[PDB]
Amino acid sequence: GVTVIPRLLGLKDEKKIATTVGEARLSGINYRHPDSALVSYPVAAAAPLGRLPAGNYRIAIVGGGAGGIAALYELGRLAATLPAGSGIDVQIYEADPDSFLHDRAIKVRGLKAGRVSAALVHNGDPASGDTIYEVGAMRFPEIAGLTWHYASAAFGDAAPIKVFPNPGKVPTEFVFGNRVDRYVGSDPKDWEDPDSPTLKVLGVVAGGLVGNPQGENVAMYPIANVDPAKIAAILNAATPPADALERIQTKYWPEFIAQYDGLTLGAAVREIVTVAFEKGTLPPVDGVLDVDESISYYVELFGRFGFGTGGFKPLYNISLVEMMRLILWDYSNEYTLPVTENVEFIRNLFLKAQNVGAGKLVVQVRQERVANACHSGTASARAQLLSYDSHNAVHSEAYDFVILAVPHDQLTPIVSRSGFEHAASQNLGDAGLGLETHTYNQVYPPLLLSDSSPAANARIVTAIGQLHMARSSKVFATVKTAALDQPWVPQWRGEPIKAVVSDSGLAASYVVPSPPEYSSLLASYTWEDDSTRLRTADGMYRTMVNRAYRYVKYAGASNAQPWWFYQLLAEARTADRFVFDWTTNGGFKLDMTGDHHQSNLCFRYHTHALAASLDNRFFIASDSYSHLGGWLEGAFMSALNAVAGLIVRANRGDVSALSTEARPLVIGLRPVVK
Amino acid sequence: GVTVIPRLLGLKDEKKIATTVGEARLSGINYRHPDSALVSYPVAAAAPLGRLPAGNYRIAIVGGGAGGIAALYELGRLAATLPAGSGIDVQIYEADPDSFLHDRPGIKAIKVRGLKAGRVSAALVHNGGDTIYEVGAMRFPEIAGLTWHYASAAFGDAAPIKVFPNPGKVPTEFVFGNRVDRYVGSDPKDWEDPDSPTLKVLGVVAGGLVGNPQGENVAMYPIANVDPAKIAAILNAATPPADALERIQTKYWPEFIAQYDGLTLGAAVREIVTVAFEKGTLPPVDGVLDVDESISYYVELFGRFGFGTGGFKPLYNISLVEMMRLILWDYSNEYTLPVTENVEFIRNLFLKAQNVGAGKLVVQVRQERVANACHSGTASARAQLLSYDSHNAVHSEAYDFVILAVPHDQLTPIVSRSGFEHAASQNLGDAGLGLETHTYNQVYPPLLLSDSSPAANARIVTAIGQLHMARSSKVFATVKTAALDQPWVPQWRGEPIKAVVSDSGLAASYVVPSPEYSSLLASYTWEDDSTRLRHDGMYRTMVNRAYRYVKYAGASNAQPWWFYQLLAEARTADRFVFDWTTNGGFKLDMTGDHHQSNLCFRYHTHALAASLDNRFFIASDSYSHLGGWLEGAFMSALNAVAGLIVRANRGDVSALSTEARPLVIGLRPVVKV
Ligand SMILES: Cc1cc2nc3c(=O)[nH]c(=O)nc-3n(C[C@H](O)[C@H](O)[C@H](O)COP(=O)(O)OP(=O)(O)OC[C@H]3O[C@@H](n4cnc5c(N)ncnc54)[C@H](O)[C@@H]3O)c2cc1C
Ligand SMILES: Cc1cc2nc3c(=O)[nH]c(=O)nc-3n(C[C@H](O)[C@H](O)[C@H](O)COP(=O)(O)OP(=O)(O)OC[C@H]3O[C@@H](n4cnc5c(N)ncnc54)[C@H](O)[C@@H]3O)c2cc1C
Repeated sequence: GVTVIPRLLGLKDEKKIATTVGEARLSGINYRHPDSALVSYPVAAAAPLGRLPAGNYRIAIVGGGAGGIAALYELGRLAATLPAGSGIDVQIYEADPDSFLHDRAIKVRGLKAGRVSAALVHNGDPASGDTIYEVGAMRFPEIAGLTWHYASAAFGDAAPIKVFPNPGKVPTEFVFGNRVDRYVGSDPKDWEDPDSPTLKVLGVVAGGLVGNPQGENVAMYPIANVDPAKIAAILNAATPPADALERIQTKYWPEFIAQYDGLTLGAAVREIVTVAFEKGTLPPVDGVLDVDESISYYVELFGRFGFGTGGFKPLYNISLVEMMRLILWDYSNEYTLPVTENVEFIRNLFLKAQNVGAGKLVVQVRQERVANACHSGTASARAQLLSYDSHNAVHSEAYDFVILAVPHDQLTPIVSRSGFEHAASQNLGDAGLGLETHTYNQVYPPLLLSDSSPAANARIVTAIGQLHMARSSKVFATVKTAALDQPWVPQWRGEPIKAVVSDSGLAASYVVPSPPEYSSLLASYTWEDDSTRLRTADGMYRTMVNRAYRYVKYAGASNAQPWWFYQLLAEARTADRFVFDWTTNGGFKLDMTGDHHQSNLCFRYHTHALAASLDNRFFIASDSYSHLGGWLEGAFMSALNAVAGLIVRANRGDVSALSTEARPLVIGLRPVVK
Repeated sequence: GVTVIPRLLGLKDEKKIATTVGEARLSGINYRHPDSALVSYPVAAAAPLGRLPAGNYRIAIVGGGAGGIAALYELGRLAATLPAGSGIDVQIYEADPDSFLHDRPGIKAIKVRGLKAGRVSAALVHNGGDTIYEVGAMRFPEIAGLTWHYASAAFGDAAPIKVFPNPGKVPTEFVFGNRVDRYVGSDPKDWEDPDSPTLKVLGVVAGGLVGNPQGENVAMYPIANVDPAKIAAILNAATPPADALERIQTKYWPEFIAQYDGLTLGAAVREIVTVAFEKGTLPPVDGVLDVDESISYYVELFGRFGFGTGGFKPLYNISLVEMMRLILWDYSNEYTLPVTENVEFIRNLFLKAQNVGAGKLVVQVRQERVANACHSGTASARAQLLSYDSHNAVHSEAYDFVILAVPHDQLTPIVSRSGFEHAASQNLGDAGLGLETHTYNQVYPPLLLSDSSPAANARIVTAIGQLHMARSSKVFATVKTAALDQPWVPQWRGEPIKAVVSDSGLAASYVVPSPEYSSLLASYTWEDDSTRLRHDGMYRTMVNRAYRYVKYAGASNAQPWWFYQLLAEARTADRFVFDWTTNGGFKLDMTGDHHQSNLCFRYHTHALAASLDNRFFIASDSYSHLGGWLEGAFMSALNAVAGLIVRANRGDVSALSTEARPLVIGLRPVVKV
């Protein structure tokens, strides 16, 4: 997802760096997000979420990504508490033929858990395996409590982790227009030019967006009349005051949303810069630029710099609300897991789910694509799924409960083609693909919010269908580690520059750890519009290298030469150059202005379980239905919601079936039903 | 581009429909855009833009799209005014092997389909001799004065034109969530349900964005404290007070930008709906939805409906300023040209350019890709272009002036890789592709705004590189025309329904004018709508989205949508997917983008600074305030040639015609003079 570190500190000499799963798990155990400010999800997840009545349940999970697998794990924790004679049967549907779930020696590489997967690229060298480049989930914030919670389930607290060397955490070169900086962190003493305008605009914009944890409030967009930095401290507290979290949940965060959800991040940056320029805090850029040109230069300069770990420019259209969520979720470091491939995290969680079930959870995998979900009739197994196998044969199955653990663009066709009210019958399936249909009687929509309002039912489906997928592309290569020591590679702070943030088209480029003779280079990580500007792997790689072929003037040398980084990219080994272009080939929800109302409806959907007679058997579980798209943390939160709702539904609306700690997952939100 | 028709009228019985090029040309001849409010570009273009000193000029145009070819035409008009012994030689670079420029334009009998003029082209689909589907420009607003001006040059005023049957102008089915409507236009008498909430939100949002031209002001975002409709009438007037135009240009429009360029269209819609809902001007959706769900339902309902010609939802991130430009450029109809393929417009303009040159313009075409531009050396011709031919051989050539007629993502590598100040020597070219470079000495950037401020030079380059390209995809099929008269195709206002606007994934679908067979634009999607189906085969995915149960008001049992069968029945051999992601975009400004696009729009004013001696101009819809319309490409071309004239006269604006002068001096200059 989007790395947002307001007050960037260099890694060198930074203290309190976590070295195990357990150490990271502790850092975010208390953090509560502002849309769910009554509950720490890691605390909710510390014990089984609640209790089910005695019975033999049949549940489906559609999707084997982080969402579906965390939901499975929570169902295992529940299963274990059932009495003798009782248990849960789960059918997990996963259409992806390369899913870890369908893997039947040596460990098979390159398996997927949805958007957690690595590309396996031939390198030539027979003494090594294939080169591995992670194309989805890569690194995990210290504050990601629920993620580290599940990592402990998967690997144990003792398992070692390594720090991720982001841009700005290590010596970095930044290039925007005519401006060049070399830097680490945000202390002027660690900038090659301590008087840099980049450092000046960083201070102004971080000050205006985040403000200060102590003393006077200096931020432009307060929450509860104070700086966001002060609110973040409350949300992260082990033991905040009576009613403080309630008031954030019901008053002050909704008031911030009401005021600022129609304001983009780029618009907010410009408002801050304009005030600082008028105040004289930001000086004219030089003796030539007019007022608007100066302000615009600073806005764009900030745009490419961000907070120092890569630019926010391509994210300028996101709502200030969405940016503010990330600002509140404050951290200094991200870490990698002790795995060869990150799919191992989700696979280990799947295996652990079965373990914690204590024999009361039985799982069966189906290599089938779900085409339709609906309710049929009013009896006990009223949740229907219509699916197709690898031979395109149709299958229909009925369940007590279903968790739809697929992101929004994949969920749409499953939930939107059965209308919005009761129907005497429907012939469902993929008729346009020429596939067999199946007739269902007394059909109700799957995402059933009302027995009397088709508009209510339409709202959830139309909301899902209009969420925004943020897109990104990555270009990977492998370079001799010694290349970083060529005489033409500059050094800063006693180290070769290994990270580059630039307006060249590459956006962000850096050496990535090996979870050595060779080093992995993320030659380009581009977001949104930056991912389509340049529109054989080596051929495509050369087009990117050609963008780096630019003359760069440095304050040192009187004659500009081709950028050194061009020469570094050209040192990349030829065999294992790899382009992950989303438009030829990974997207996650990131909210635009006005999108809160759609994403938050999804977030709260599981509260339908409070309405007993509605008897809706479908829950949703994905980072698409969270307020942290682009992070496993969001997928995991949504799965925790889904299973908390399922428990309440199983108990006919009785919230006392949830644990004391889990209860606010449902009752701490505005319900979606009367 | 984006069709924006606030007060949509059905085509049936509509009066004042233009029937020739000339009639359309006269309709939009006076309109002035708010960022150039002192000048009607068609009026400026009525005569040659100015005069050049005697000489034999060597000019390059990079790009043979609408921008480059309009620029060529204006250079022809200029050339004809030169004295005996004087002239203009133009080298036109066009890298596209499928360009009309490389297929013997005006020296061909067989009539080859599928040739391109940049983002104007049609796909040729073999059907069993072929089927043509426009994938770029094909319909022109009545108010597009400069477009119709050049259509006149290309075809004559007498050339016939045909009205384009947009969704909403003809009987249309609309589906959003649980809501279905069958309608034509905005008059509730032509709606199947005149009490539709869609009609209610239409009125409220069109009211709040556009307001009322005569009488009481009802808009939420005023310009000069009045409704935008009132400002539109001033900008379109034949002879409004000069001082009124000046105050729009210098005060009222800039103040609108200062206030609202940080507000997206979607945000503005929600503000309007929230106020109306709170006041009770919008009624309850039903007895169940709470206040925020109701407001949200209405915002999203409006999002899918737009003003009646397709949804604005996928454009909700655009700046309100950008939307407002389209609201001010008010019209009721768009028209098609008397062509088989729209490339014929640009080809005809190219041939006319040579004609109007009166023999004083000579034009040569290079099938070469330009990789770099710069100023270098000490000769009179200091504008350098570095290019590669089809054998990847490097070529360098110097010119007196250059017009860079390519959109912003294509311009970036040409202007951004040589730094931002004087350099002693540089090896320019595509070194990363393994191609040969060429050494230039005493090098200055091509887009030279300052001899002392690298920041000023960086601003124009960085601005170009951060413009937003709006994306779209189209899926076309051919159906038997008689299918449309069958019982299973619904009728409204005496006509089969031939247009559908929906949240199905297809977004907008309609019959397009080409008979036994009809062309169906099965799906036209913008921005996020163009990627929702990402996860003849692709055509089937779309038919599958249309396989959805639709409940209509009444006693009828819900059945699969009728439109499924129309799409299912399309001839197989003719289905065509034009998916931008596997296969043209245009500039559409986000919030804050004005400061970047307007710098590009004003760039040609550098010609006012005599000593600067910058020989490069830019010409594309990317450097206009009407991205996605030929009107914008043409406006930028007019800017480029006006600036070129001023530069060729060492800053002397009196070399421009009286009517063209404001093209340069009506804008805030980009240089100190
Ligand atoms: C490029 C990018 C960068 C990222 N960076 C980070 C990061 O820094 N840190 C971090 O923690 N996370 C990161 N992530 C975010 C993380 O990858 C996601 O939050 C998470 O993997 C999403 O899990 P999910 O269960 O919501 O959905 P998915 O991973 O999309 O899983 C959905 C599954 O359902 C299956 N499926 C879909 N439709 C059907 C159907 N109709 N029938 C049955 N099966 C179906 C799919 O095949 C898939 O396996 C990144 C992801 C991407 C896109
Ligand atoms: C999908 C879509 C819908 C549209 N709808 C309409 C409409 O409704 N009505 C209307 O009026 N207009 C419409 N247009 C808008 C119209 O197409 C454009 O405004 C116009 O065609 C753009 O012209 P241009 O000269 O700016 O650029 P382009 O058409 O992009 O031309 C640039 C030319 O330069 C060439 N070139 C690029 N790089 C180089 C290089 N380095 N070396 C040399 N040659 C190079 C290209 O090959 C190209 O031929 C539509 C376009 C598209 C995208």
